[PDB]
Amino acid sequence: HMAPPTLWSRVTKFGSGWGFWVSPTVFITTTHVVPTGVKEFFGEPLSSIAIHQAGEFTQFRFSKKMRPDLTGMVLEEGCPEGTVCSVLIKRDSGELLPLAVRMGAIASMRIQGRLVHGQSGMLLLGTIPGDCGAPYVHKRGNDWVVCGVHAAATKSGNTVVCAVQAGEGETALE
Ligand SMILES: *[C@@H](O)[C@H](C[C@@H]1CCNC1=O)NC(=O)[C@H](CC1CCCCC1)NC(=O)OCc1ccccc1
Repeated sequence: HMAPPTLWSRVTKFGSGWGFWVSPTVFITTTHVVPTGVKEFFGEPLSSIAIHQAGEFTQFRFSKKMRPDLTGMVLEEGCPEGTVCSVLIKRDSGELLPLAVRMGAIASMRIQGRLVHGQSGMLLLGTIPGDCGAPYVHKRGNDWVVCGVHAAATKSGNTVVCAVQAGEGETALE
């Protein structure tokens, strides 16, 4: 499955990485790429934004329609073990680099000193500094679903981790 142009258009440069428009008002990204010391995002004052940060997963809900061209799409907390996702990496040059990843366990994992709630996966030509916040997506029927934002990798690059929304349940390690 190949992500269409509109789906790529949701991937937006942000801070030291990227984020993703889930709907006209909802933007998700990885916490550590979010700028600090600012009074606004995309021109909107912070007090006009509902900012939800759960570990390395950050969601913004803006008061005004920022991307009224977009339909809403489904955001889920990770995906079932074994699902092949696409990480929609945009590079600073403009290059698109969709990476196929077979997803693994949802867990709270220690990464660079902190506990991160996320899902690991095996890359199936990898991720680099600057790529964080890129969405992990997969196709369900005719529609695409987003389930995480890029957060980390191993030094070899073969394992990647996306941050996912907070939530415990019987398919995640706890
Ligand atoms: C996005 O900011 C990067 C993406 C990484 C860089 C290397 N390959 C990738 O996919 N993410 C990070 O650098 C991680 C940042 C941490 C994540 C947990 C919360 C605090 C910030 N760090 C990480 O991936 O470290 C592992 C590592 C990989 C390669 C070389 C050194 C360290």
